Amino acid sequence: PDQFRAIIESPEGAGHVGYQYRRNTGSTMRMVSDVLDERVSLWDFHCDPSGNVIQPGPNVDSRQYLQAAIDYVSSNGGGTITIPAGYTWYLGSYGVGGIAGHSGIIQLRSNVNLNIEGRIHLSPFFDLKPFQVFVGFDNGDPASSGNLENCHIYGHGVVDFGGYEFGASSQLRNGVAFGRSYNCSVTGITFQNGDVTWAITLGWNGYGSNCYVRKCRFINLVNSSVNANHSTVYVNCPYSGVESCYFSMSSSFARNIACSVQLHQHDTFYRGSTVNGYCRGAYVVMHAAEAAGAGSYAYNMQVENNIAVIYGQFVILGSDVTATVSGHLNDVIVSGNIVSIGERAAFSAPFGAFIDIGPDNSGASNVQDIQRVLVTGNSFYAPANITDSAAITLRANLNGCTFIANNFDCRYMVYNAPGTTSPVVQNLVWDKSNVIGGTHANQRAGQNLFDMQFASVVNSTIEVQLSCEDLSMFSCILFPASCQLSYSKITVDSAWTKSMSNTAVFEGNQQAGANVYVSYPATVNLTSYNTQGAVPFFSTDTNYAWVTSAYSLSINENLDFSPPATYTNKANGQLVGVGYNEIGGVRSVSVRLMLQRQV
Amino acid sequence: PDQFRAIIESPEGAGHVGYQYRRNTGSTMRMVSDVLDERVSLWDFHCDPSGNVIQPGPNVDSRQYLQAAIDYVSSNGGGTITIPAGYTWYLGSYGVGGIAGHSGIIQLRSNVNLNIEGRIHLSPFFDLKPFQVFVGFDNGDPASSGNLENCHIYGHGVVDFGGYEFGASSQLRNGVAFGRSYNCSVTGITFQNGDVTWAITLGWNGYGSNCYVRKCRFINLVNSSVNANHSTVYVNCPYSGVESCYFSMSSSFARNIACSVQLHQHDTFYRGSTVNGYCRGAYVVMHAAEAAGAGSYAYNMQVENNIAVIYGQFVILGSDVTATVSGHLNDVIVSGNIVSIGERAAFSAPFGAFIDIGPDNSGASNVQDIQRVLVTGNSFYAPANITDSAAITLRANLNGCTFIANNFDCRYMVYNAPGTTSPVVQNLVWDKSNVIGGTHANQRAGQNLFDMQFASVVNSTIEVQLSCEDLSMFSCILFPASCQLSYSKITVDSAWTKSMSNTAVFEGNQQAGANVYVSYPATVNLTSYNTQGAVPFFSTDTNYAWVTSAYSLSINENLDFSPPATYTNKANGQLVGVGYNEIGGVRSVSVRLMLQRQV
Amino acid sequence: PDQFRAIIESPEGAGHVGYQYRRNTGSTMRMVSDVLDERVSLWDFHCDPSGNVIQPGPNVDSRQYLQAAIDYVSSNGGGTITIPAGYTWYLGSYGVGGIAGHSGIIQLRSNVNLNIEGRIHLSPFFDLKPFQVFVGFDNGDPASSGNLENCHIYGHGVVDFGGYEFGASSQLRNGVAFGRSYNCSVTGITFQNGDVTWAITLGWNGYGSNCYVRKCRFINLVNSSVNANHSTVYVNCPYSGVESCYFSMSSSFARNIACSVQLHQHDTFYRGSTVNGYCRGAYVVMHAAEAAGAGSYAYNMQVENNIAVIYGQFVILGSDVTATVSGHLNDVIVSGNIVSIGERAAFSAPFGAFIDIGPDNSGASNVQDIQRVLVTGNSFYAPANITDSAAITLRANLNGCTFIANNFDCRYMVYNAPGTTSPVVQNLVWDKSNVIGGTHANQRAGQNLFDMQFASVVNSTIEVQLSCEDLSMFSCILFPASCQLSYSKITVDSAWTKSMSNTAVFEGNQQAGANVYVSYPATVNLTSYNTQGAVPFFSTDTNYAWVTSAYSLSINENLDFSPPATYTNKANGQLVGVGYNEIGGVRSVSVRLMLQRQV
Ligand code: NA
Ligand code: NA
Ligand code: NA
Repeated sequence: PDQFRAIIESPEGAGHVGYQYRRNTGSTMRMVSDVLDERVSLWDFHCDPSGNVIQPGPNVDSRQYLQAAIDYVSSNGGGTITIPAGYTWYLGSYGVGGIAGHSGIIQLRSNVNLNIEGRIHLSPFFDLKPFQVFVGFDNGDPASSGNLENCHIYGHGVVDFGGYEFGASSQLRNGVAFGRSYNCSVTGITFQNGDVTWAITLGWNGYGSNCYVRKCRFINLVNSSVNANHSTVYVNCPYSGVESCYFSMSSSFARNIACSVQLHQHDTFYRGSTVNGYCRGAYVVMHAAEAAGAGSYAYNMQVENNIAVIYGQFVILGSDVTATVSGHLNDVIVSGNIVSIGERAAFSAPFGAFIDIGPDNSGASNVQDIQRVLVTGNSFYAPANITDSAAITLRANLNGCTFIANNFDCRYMVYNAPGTTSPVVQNLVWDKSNVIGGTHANQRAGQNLFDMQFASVVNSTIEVQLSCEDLSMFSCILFPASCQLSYSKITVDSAWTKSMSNTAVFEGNQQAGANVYVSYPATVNLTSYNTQGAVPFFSTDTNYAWVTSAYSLSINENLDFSPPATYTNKANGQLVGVGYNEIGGVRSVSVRLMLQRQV
Repeated sequence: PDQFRAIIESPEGAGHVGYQYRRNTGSTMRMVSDVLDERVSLWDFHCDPSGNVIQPGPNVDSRQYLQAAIDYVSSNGGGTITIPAGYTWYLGSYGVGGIAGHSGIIQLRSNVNLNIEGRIHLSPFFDLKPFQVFVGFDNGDPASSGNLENCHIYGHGVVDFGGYEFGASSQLRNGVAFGRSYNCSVTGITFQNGDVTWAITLGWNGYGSNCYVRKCRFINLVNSSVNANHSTVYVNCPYSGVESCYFSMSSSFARNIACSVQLHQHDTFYRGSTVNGYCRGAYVVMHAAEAAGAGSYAYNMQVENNIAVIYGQFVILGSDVTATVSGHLNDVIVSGNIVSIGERAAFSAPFGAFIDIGPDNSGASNVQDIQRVLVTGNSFYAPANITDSAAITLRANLNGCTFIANNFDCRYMVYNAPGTTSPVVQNLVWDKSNVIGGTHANQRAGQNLFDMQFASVVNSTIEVQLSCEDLSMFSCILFPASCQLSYSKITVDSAWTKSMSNTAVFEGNQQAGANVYVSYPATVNLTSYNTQGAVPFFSTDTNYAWVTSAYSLSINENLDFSPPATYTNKANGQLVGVGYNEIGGVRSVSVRLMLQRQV
Repeated sequence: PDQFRAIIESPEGAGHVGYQYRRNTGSTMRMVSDVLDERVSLWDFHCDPSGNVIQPGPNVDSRQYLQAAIDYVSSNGGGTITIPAGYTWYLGSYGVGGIAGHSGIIQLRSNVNLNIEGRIHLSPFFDLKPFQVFVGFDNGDPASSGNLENCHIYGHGVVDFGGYEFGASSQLRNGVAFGRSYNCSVTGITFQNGDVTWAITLGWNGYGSNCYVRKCRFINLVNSSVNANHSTVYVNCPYSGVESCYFSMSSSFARNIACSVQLHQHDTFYRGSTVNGYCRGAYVVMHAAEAAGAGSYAYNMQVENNIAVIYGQFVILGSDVTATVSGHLNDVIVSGNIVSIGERAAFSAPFGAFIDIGPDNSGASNVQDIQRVLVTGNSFYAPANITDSAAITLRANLNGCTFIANNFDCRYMVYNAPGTTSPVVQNLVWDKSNVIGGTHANQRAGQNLFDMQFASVVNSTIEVQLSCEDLSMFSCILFPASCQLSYSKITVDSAWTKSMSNTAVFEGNQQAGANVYVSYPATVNLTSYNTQGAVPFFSTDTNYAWVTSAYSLSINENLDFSPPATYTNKANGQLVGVGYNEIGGVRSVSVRLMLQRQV
């Protein structure tokens, strides 16, 4: 009797009060403690050394308590700890042990999920300092770390970096560094209000699998000039990806340094997301120095169905090499994305592009092995004032990239700056189904729509089709004499081109090559013999040794004669056709022709 | 001893029974009440004034109890109330205060989520009456309402409107009216069995953000002739959207009035959903009178990867103006959708269309500013009997819309009714990669496949390519004399067209314009001079002053002569070519030619 | 006093300890038991006949306990049973009653969800035996079974089939057989480590609705030679689908027998998933013997945005018939998928294909009714050594299929083995926007890129466009004399084709048909008359009665004359053109021409 009150008021008391589910005679006879033991919260470990519960807050470092929770539940084979709603839980110190090396705060462990319903906020302790809030490595050296398996973070809660700036550019900052991560995920969480390098990294140098980020929000995660670089999510293990996320920045600096996602390993995806205020949408890249876990090929890379306002490049391709590994990038699809360059002055941020073939980090452009890339069904728009805007900026070696059924409304279709890199290009394919918009019409004085500033182009197709007039452009497509061209097909549709002085320009007359197939409009002057009847007409210039046929794009205003409808050429480089003189006399005309070579 | 039994049986008793998580010496020493206080249900507030629990049911209005729950949890900084499974909770009265003005039942509040596992059902009180079940405004005037933040509704439960009809057309009915809503969502819920205006509205006139509807079901939400209009989900704040939802109607009235989604603000999306039995798939629209919260441009509008059986129009574009605001719609992508018009009699429901450029609500067609729209990679099908079916019904001013790589199998490709609106059209682009199906072949007597009933067309491309014969159609494309045409490209591929009397028709000979680029097949009669040898042939008609070249689409059955392969023209409007007379004599032939102008 | 201790220690004790939510004076006065009664776990039913809790494990069959849980909660109108984390719950026996007939273990019931957080593992009892772990039928005969409604399985847990092989090929094995299933779903679960037929089947012969599988993982679910066939998920009710799943196999046998998904009913989808190591991506099929629940048409079938490495066919189409039902398949879209055939020897697994039109299960190829299929915006790749690789293997009757804007890099574009089936083909459309890759260049000796081994082709379009040279191929497109051709358009673009001996081959001269529209390059020898001036040239061969026009694809090396630019024909089958002799004399030349017929 007397001792019973004692048990009950004691910590063992719920262990002495019996329960049976809904008075069901078949249900287990248990104690209240057992049913309470089926869930677990931060409250169960957020206490002083006497077991008295401590209230979280500005002046309480909840780090050790959350760590004890994770360590204990890890002890029992796993489960899910709730971080309670209606409370803000401040972290005010570094973790210890193997996460020491990673500037860790909290160590994640296998099979221990966190359901974050409340808010987690970083304390001023962390101002001007590196940090990585959650860390799945168990060792300061990642090569010697064990794995993190079956760890899920989710809920409706928030993680907040307290608005503190970086202290030096050299510092790193992360939200969730899963480590060598297998079956791990972040779902539903808001990450906000910081200056960090990443919010989440999945995998480490290819080690890991089936990691995902889904329905999270990323807001204002760069805020100072000191921050050297940002990629919100870093997918660095295969069979992993990001979907249905929302990414937003408002800092000027973000527009210069910040990317939403990097995909660095095979079978990874970025889908169904919305981006605003970033410099870059996605890096898709095989880095040789991150190839230890999952081979040296990144393949099956998908970027689909995203919405974006960016200030530089939507999708950046790349590959590179190290002393002993060579990186390859192949089998990539980019489709269904709708993307625009936001309002900004020309040249005020990295050069705007839907696709960029970037050089490596040291800036080498002759190490890349990028091929079998499919860009299809996307739309891109840049405002008319943005000189530095392009469907593709092709700044490094390219072994293939195929464009079909896109809509591009910007300054250049193909661009590379002259006298910079001289890319070697193979298997660039620009199908005629790509629609070229008109927003930059009349803006293109001194400029070439496809400006082919390359070392050489082979096995490529450029099928230019305009949709409106732009008589300001210097040419539709220009190849400088420095660029070799062979086994390629280059064509300009005559629509909207009749008043153009130059349609296709080959500055080293490269269209003469044995295996070059071209067609484009030009104005030609002809003069006939004086014979009544069937009568030949010849070009006055001799620039046409390469032409296999030509046909009229002009009406004939004359009654007493007609020039030929079609032409071929002669050894001396003249065009020749058979027209008709109703009445005799030497004729002289200027006609618009479609010139054709092997097509 | 004596008093102890008293405490324990009392409401404070669980506050006196100690608990420690799994007898762990490091875990907090708590009371049972504390752990029970970590969750909260309707059961905790569904009681009489004495604290005795009340059973929900047909004759119990659970409204006040749920409201007390929400108000209390709101009190503590938020959390999640469970609406328990295995029970139906009837609502039988209006809410009070600021939701009064919105016909509100339950008021939502910030950070208070509802996990709906059971069923919520409307009582007969609400028959023939307006209602809005859940309401995030705090004020009857929305302009003076505060915000709703971080409010999520989810679970496997059901909301049921009890099958009651509208009382008058003027009435409104909604399920979740989030109000000025920021980070709010509805996930997993079934909405069923009613006659309402919307099931869910996100945002209010552009105020709000990051609102979503995901994996919900909408079933039989229109059922009477009195219901004036329905849109199941109304996205009226940016960075918001609908995905992976299911929408179904079985009412005849739904096929005339009901739309699945309206997107009314920037950066919004509708994806991965299935629709059946509706009139309309989606409205995508900038309404000037809903532009107070997020500017006057709707841009970054995405409709992707949906499945639909509808009776009218899949995607409706629009923009309009008010005295002081002008609405603009730009940067829209519609792709990957597979859509069909369900079995119905011709003209039995609003005119079937994949895309409709609709006039404003007053029916004005000269106020719209719609451009940079990309329609790609969709398929559309209407059954052969449905005269009123079209890839695009272009009923109002259009400043651009680009079609690429679609498959359209219906009655018209481009349509507008004659002598209705006279749209001004710019930058309409119909790429040759659009495939035209054959289901309506032989159904097109007296009809034009592309029936261009416009005030004028500029900077547009129509590249017609058939895939099968339809000799019933009057023409492939017809421009009435009333329609101006300039700086456009119009072409008809000869495949399947050889037996066509008319391919392209220009009723005011608009193909003669300086900047009009065309090509299409026609039959022409020619007669030659009698000269042996090289000999000219001339058209007997003089309708060809506009032709720059023509070429044969016919074989030559003759041995003693051949007509020219290619033709040009003369000032008098004749065609002329140089053929060959092996033996002399005047020749006369009818040939099928490809006529070409500046192409 | 004395009796009170008794109550409290007893199973009714929590029913005597009072609780009030957060000491709120307005909250219900309840007992602890009531709040505990709001959740329910396996622990509440995993006891001996005395109510003592039993620990799960290798030597404990948890089947009867889980079944009692489900039966009881079913009793109360539904709810969610947690299968606890940190524990493995072994199943060691068959269920009884109506699931007896289906080799059932656990019977599912309506409104009873399972939240699987721990692991469920099959005991050795099941080695070499059939089994179906979860079963929604209530009757051994499915035609007499009731329905399963509102049943959801989800969590972060695992289902594991213990690695046991099939005992005989005739046996069936499943994970979740939902039965006649309406609003049922599987979310988040890993299925692993077995030898089964399916992991999940939704619906039964068209009965059921709104069933989905989302974010699940399927790993190593085939492991022996005895397993006759595998499809991981079997969607057999409408308005149902699979998304964002991960499928992986490592068994050799899987590459020969295993498919990731079959869609067998209308309005079903397969999206956003990743596949590795399987033979097949998806079957999309109307089976007449599975048409009792939802009609005989499968329509609105979507396969979108998936990533795959497979060894046979990505998407298999089919339809078939029974004595009294005829199956139809129409309105299908396949887009945005990126797919490759994994490294393997040629012919080492079923013939690699992006699309396969397969014959029925008995192998009949004349029963199918497949039409309105849209394949767009996909990429496909097979390694260069894989002879047996194709964009489409067209092995049975086809009533339509449309390809647009794809990238195909494999051995064949269109293929069927000769002297096997002789498919009747209608409305096959291969748009010019399809890009043909170069990986198999130089591998195609004795082979035809489009090898049209059909009974007949009508209303079809093949627009061949190469992107690089392959002079190893016998032809770009070949029609054997056995194949009829009519009302079709067949064309070969001259780019990369100038050195080809054969471009298009018609072995029964089928290009002569009245309604056949073609164009392709050929080399032709001509000789002229000796006349000075305008002078005709004629082909030495008489194979050209069908040509309507031709034009030069060669330059003219000569000065004293030029051959005609364009040609027509004569009754005797010669080509004839008018060229020019500056100086007289008989000329003789070999030119590359574009031959054209009615285009
Ligand atoms: Na060079
Ligand atoms: Na007009
Ligand atoms: Na035949």
